[PDB]
Amino acid sequence: TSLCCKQCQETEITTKNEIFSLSLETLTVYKASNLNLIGRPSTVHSWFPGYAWTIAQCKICASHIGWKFTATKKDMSPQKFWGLTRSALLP
Ligand SMILES: O=C1CC[C@H](N2C(=O)c3ccccc3C2=O)C(=O)N1
Ligand SMILES: [Zn+2]
Repeated sequence: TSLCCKQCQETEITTKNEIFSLSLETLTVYKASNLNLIGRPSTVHSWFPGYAWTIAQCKICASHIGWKFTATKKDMSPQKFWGLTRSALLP
């Protein structure tokens, strides 16, 4: 169930336990680890209306794994989640 950065191999980014389905490839998970955020949130072209995105890269190898999505309104659930490019992860 560990999902690790495919590039550096050793760095766990999330687990299968964290996977969920947002009502509307890209894996969406409630929680992730060992990612650094680059820049500030943007709503431009957001794949999840009502959320803004921030680039998220592996803390070890700087590979771009996906994005942190943050809610633009307080009344939403989850207030944030991660959308991760499946091919960037092992398994
Ligand atoms: O929700 C998202 C995440 C970011 C993603 N995105 C990209 O992957 C990209 C590549 C090049 C130029 C502009 C973009 C962009 O907005 C995108 O289109 N929407
Ligand atoms: Zn890595």
